[PDB]
Amino acid sequence: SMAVKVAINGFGRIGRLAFRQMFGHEGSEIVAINDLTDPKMLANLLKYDSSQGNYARNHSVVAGEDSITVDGKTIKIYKEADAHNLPWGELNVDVVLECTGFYTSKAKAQAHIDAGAKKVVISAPAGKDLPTIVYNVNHEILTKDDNIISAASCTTNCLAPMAKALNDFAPIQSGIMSTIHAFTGDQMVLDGPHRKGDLRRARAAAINIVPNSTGAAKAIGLVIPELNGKLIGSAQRVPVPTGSTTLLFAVVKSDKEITVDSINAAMKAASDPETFGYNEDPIVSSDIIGMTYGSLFDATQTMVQDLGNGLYQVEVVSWYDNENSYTSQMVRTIKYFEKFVA
Amino acid sequence: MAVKVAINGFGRIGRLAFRQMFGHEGSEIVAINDLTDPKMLANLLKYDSSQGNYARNHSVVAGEDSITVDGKTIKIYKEADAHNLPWGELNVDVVLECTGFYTSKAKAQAHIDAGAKKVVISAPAGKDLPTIVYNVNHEILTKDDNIISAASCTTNCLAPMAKALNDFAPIQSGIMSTIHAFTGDQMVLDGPHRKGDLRRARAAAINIVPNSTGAAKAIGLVIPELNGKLIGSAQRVPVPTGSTTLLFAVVKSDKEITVDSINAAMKAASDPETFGYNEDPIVSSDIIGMTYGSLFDATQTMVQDLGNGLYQVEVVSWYDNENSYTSQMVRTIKYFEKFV
Amino acid sequence: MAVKVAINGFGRIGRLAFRQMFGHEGSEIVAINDLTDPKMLANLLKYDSSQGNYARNHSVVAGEDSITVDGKTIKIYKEADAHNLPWGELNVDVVLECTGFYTSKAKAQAHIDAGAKKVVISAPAGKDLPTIVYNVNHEILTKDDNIISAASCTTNCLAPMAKALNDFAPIQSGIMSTIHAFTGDQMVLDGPHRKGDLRRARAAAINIVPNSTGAAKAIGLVIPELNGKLIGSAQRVPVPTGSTTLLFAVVKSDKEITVDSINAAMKAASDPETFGYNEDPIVSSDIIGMTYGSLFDATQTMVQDLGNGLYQVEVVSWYDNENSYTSQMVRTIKYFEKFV
Amino acid sequence: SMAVKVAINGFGRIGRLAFRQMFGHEGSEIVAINDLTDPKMLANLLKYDSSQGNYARNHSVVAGEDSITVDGKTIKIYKEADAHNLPWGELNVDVVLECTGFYTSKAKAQAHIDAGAKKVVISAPAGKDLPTIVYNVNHEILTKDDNIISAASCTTNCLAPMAKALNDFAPIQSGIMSTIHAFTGDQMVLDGPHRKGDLRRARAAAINIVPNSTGAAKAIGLVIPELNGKLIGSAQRVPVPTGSTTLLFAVVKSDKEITVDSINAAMKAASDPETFGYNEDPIVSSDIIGMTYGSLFDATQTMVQDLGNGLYQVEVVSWYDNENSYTSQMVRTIKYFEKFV
Ligand SMILES: NC(=O)c1ccc[n+]([C@@H]2O[C@H](COP(=O)([O-])OP(=O)(O)OC[C@H]3O[C@@H](n4cnc5c(N)ncnc54)[C@H](O)[C@@H]3O)[C@@H](O)[C@H]2O)c1
Ligand SMILES: NC(=O)c1ccc[n+]([C@@H]2O[C@H](COP(=O)([O-])OP(=O)(O)OC[C@H]3O[C@@H](n4cnc5c(N)ncnc54)[C@H](O)[C@@H]3O)[C@@H](O)[C@H]2O)c1
Ligand SMILES: NC(=O)c1ccc[n+]([C@@H]2O[C@H](COP(=O)([O-])OP(=O)(O)OC[C@H]3O[C@@H](n4cnc5c(N)ncnc54)[C@H](O)[C@@H]3O)[C@@H](O)[C@H]2O)c1
Ligand SMILES: NC(=O)c1ccc[n+]([C@@H]2O[C@H](COP(=O)([O-])OP(=O)(O)OC[C@H]3O[C@@H](n4cnc5c(N)ncnc54)[C@H](O)[C@@H]3O)[C@@H](O)[C@H]2O)c1
Repeated sequence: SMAVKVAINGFGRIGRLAFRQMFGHEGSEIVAINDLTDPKMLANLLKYDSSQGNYARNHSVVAGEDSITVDGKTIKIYKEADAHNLPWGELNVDVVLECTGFYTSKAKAQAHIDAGAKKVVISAPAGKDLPTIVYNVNHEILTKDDNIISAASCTTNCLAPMAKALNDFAPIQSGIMSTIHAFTGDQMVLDGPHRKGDLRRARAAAINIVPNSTGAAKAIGLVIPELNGKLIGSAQRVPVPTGSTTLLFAVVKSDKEITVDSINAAMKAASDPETFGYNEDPIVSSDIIGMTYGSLFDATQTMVQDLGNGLYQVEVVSWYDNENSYTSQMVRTIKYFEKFVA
Repeated sequence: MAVKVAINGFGRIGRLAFRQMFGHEGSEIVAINDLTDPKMLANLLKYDSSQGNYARNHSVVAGEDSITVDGKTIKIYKEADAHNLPWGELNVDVVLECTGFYTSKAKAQAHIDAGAKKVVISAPAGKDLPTIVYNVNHEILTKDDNIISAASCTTNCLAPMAKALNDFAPIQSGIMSTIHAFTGDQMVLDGPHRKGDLRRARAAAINIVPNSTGAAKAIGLVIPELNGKLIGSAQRVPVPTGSTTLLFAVVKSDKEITVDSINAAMKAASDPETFGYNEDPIVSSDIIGMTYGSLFDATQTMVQDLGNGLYQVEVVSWYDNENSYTSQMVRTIKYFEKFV
Repeated sequence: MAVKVAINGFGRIGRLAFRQMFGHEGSEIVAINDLTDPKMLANLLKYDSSQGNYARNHSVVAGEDSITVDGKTIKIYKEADAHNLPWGELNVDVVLECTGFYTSKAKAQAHIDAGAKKVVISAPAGKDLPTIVYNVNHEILTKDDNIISAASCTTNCLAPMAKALNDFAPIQSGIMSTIHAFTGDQMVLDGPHRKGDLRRARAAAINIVPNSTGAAKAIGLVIPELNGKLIGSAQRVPVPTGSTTLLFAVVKSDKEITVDSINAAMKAASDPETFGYNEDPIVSSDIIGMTYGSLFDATQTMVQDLGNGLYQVEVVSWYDNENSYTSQMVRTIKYFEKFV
Repeated sequence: SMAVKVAINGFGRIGRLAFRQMFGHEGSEIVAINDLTDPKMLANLLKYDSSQGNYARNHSVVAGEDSITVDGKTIKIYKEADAHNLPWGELNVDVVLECTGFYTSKAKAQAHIDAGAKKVVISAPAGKDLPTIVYNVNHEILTKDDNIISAASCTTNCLAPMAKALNDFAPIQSGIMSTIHAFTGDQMVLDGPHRKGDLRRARAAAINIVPNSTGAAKAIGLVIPELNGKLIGSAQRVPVPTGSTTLLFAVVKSDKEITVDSINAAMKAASDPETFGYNEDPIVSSDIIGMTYGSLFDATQTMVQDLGNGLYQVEVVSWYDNENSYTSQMVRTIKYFEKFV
């Protein structure tokens, strides 16, 4: 039957990467894109990418007056800062991919529904009161009554699969997460006033290690309810343009033999071909650039310390392309979500 | 009595200017205006990723409506439109305009309307106002100049060098290429650029980025004898600060034009404040924080004989686009104060 | 029967060449020699920081004395001296010399002594052997030439562009500046450089570093009509790969020399494999992994009339110093194989 | 009396930074420098530094044929890869600062003593059989009978003060350390064969997050005997040229009130003006470049989780300039060690 109609709000890093994957989807049709700039700018950003490859080498991208044309397919372009002004209704838009970073609450995203959209997927955490989905961990909780959902954050899609497998193997008592994270667009190019008042994100991104807060651990309860309230964590932003790593320091309680090898073997048993991969090579961050795993466990860094009485302090580490890993996960979730539309 | 000075735009240039003006006995920094709160401004002043840790030698404390630096209290305003600033009631003499949003005489007039007596713009600002490179043309300044430009970083590097070369062997024409540190007008990662520049939209720290520059084309404002003789462009590269200017000039002379005679002339033209002379194998991080507006690099001079008195010449000089420019702008401001 | 090929030096160029030769039906990679063990060599082939994850599409496994790629077994040697290699008995036809330590006909002769029939050096290597830029002068090759040079990355960028300019409007003289990615001959942090270069001793990733280059001086080897007309130098900047060449030439012509007529000439000389033509606003990361030896950037062309048929002209082209060079060298090797 | 005669073996990052500090110490005299290069190369590296500032702006440095002259004072230069060939004895060298990275054992460093030097301070870990010193943590165990000592590693000088204060406040059961570390000279500029066979240090330093092993946590027992065997850890090398941070994830046992505030207040009580500083501003790595603290506790990053029954999992974080923080600690140790000559 008819392909599901998809609009993208915000043609940024995530939006353009989701475009690369949705545009090839036979079961979908990208009808419109909205941003804050003209078609030639959007076409050039789509064509050339500093970290994720030269898209123009395999595709023809051409800008029109009010549209872009990719491989013959014409997509209309809008420039509306307020979603209420978007014509989602006349375009019969089924799903809005909300990737602006400016509609991150169920109340804000509701504007898309008011404009005539049927469903909205927010490409970020967007509160404690909406469905937060990590594909292949809890995407099956989605129902027809969910109109606005969150695809969580890049760190949550990396932490969740790993935390779940560990917890299933040896119950987690508590854990502290540290993510060593590529710099992103919400940091400054050089020291300058940050619009949100964050004094550390105001510092030059490419020449600093920058401590930053993250809510990925504290909000793990939305994705893995048995871990609700057990994890806290934070981030260090460092000078790589993409590619990140999550380190979890957990206290686990178990009667089993808890060793580096038994830990690694459980992680390997929990791996799957789409979301959670298993690695034993000495890779570094540039090797995971562009991968489609949401999370890649690194068996080479597993550490274990026996505290006695069935208690252990354990370190498990996994890699993620904060751009493309998240995007591939968000896209899988979108493809599943579409069943509730058509 | 000390001259009352306000800073509009507490950015890279405004904060570096502050470091130097704050110590000037002949001036008093009365106010700062930007688009953020006092705590943000105090933190940016205390810690700098490329120009050093200012909090190590100074006390900076944020208040509700001010900052206090070394005991001295400075008022802080948050007005995007200069007409709303109380320059008149603060009896401000000179406004340092460092926002990048008032770069024309008509736009800068707002500061004077608000009650200031003089404005110095920290950028090129049209062809119709005094454009000043200290120790090249600052003496054209008169009492009737209310709004002036301190030109650009690249112009403050090129002018001393081009002038000295031209005085030695007249330039027929020249092409400038500047290898330039990335700046705040480029994006941290690939994204939509607000002014529609497709190259500036690219990630700053992992790309060589060609970009346009008007420094060579507008050199006539500073060195009238070179008017219309130079063109040029830029390459932005991944260093946070520190830049180099390469001039490829065809010169005509009956003299002996060699790498040595060229270098000896550059040295003869050097002076202790603006235009320095280097013969060491330095690299860009070595000039970070220097106070020369321009540092000629004798190690890179090249000369080719075209015959019949014509030569093609490459001369190179270094500049800290942040602090070299600032030191020049501050010299100009101190001179400008005589008219207040 | 397929041509038997050995690689000496499994570095940036050696591994990138492997990537292109391994799929060639007319070739068979028989051996690899370096200064490390098979596991080290296998990991480097698998994962590359700037040229992509090779392990995503290929199977690479290290053995005790070999590596196996996609089922094919390749012997590995660890011999610092080329005389100790068993080239003769493995019946190696062509040796790809990519170590950087055999950069002369006399040194490269060792490979022939060890029993190989032909040697291609991945660098400039003297005046006493053929220096080849594919699609510029590769056709001078004969069967009686046993050792050839594939020139330098910069030469492979400069030559096609200089040739096209010169054919259009003869060059009187020129000065070249290349803005170049840092490479393995620079230090990771400031430290003693073994070859005594005071600038290559400085940290590669946080500096603009002037350095000398012989590409312009030796253009005569590839384009004899330009012999002695060009000089040049380089600026190493903090990108791991991707470079650009700027040529500032004085040209003499009776024709209409404009940015447009220059660009149109370049487009006319472009071709599908070696010399490409660009009019998009690209930056250096866009040309990573490209297979052109040279990509002319029409957006940066500049021209100044000096009067009397003289013009000063700026033409610019891009090149991936690693893979652009490699693609040219692989084209040269494949042509060279006809003589085997 | 006579100034202590000091020789520097290895004019690298640490040797040159140490020179800057020692050269001004009146109680010392830098008599010789040995490396693998000529005076011209050494003089330029001392004048200009990509991360630690332009030294020539404040000093005159001039190269001769076999010497350098800094502010008028002439210093002899040697090029001897084997320490046995150095004329330490005839120059009456008291202390050798061993900063090459090639004499990191009591047995290798003994070569300097054989050459006629009286004492050696190695700028790295160098075994379990010699004194390993973190200033203001255990430097007072030094005796006149100690001829060869280790100044430990940069990470150890950051970890030791923090772990000690934590342990003194609430005893550590076990801990895992992660250090986010500036790239260093033992990584490659671009992907290439690493001489020591480390497949990760073989990768380009400035464009990768690179996992690496470290023995700092594992060997903390040499400096803090009560923590022996309780800590393990590793590192992530990232693309900043200098400036590092250490994260310690410790399980502690206590009957006291263990909170982020009680932890931070304990850390502050343990701070001192020279070695262990206390921070509450939102700094990032470039702010600590060139600082002289060996360790700078970051109170803004403290985390605590209650496990019940007196157990807590805690995160404490400290900053350090892996180059100049370590050098400053090593120089304080050298100045103290001089009492025994
Ligand atoms: N980049 C990452 O690593 C990453 C990973 C996971 C989730 N996210 C989340 O995805 C969202 C976007 O991330 P990003 O890195 O792509 O940022 P981005 O800056 O690259 O993209 C934002 C885009 O949205 C447009 N935009 C902004 N406000 C708008 C409005 N009111 N109306 C229409 N368009 C608007 C901007 O022009 C820009 O093109 C954020 O919520 C971010 O937190 C980012
Ligand atoms: N950074 C350099 O290398 C350099 C060198 C020479 C000249 N300049 C010029 O100096 C000016 C400032 O440059 P910068 O590098 O410091 O940029 P910047 O982004 O670091 O600083 C600009 C500051 O002005 C403030 N601002 C912006 N709009 C404003 C408004 N309407 N009202 C009040 N404040 C406002 C911003 O908050 C910011 O703090 C620009 O015109 C620039 O071209 C810069
Ligand atoms: N990297 C570039 O941008 C580039 C471009 C064009 C041409 N080249 C030239 O290609 C050559 C190799 O360059 P590279 O970038 O690959 O350097 P590289 O350091 O990455 O690789 C050189 C390889 O040769 C090996 N080697 C060194 N000495 C040896 C010996 N005695 N015997 C056997 N093997 C030895 C090394 O182990 C290393 O693997 C150089 O001459 C260089 O100038 C380099
Ligand atoms: N750089 C740091 O962050 C750091 C921090 C703490 C401890 N260290 C330790 O200090 C030591 C030196 O470190 P670095 O950063 O200065 O490295 P470096 O490469 O910058 O310095 C090494 C110097 O020693 C010289 N050298 C090498 N072998 C020699 C020999 N046989 N004889 C004489 N001179 C020789 C080299 O020419 C070079 O100048 C190492 O043990 C290192 O682990 C380094």
